[PDB]
Order: sequence, then C-alpha cells, then structure tokens
Amino acid sequence: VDCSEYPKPACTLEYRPLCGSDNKTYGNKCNFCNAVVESNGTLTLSHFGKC
Ligand SMILES: [Cl-]
Repeated sequence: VDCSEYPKPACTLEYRPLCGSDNKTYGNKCNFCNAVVESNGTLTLSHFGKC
C-alpha cells in the first residue's frame, strides 16, 4: 500500500484494522504506515482486516 504521506505525527481514532507482516493488527492505515517508516521499510501489509 502507498505510505507516501507518512510518517504523520498523530493518527486518528478511526478503527480500520490491517494486518502487518509482523502479525500485529494495526488500528488503521496511519498507524500501519508510521510503523512501516519506523521499520525502515521491513514491515509490509499482509492483508486488510484483523490478523
Ligand atoms: Cl469482527
């Protein structure tokens, strides 16, 4: 997924789960993309929805 607009200093509370390649269910795209940046691009998206 496109994380170009990230990192962002805050994420909203909109709960739209997505499952990272680490088997964490991130709360929304903002939280996931911030983690992708934090990971130096090693985290990817497994699927939308809960792991
Ligand atoms: Cl459910």
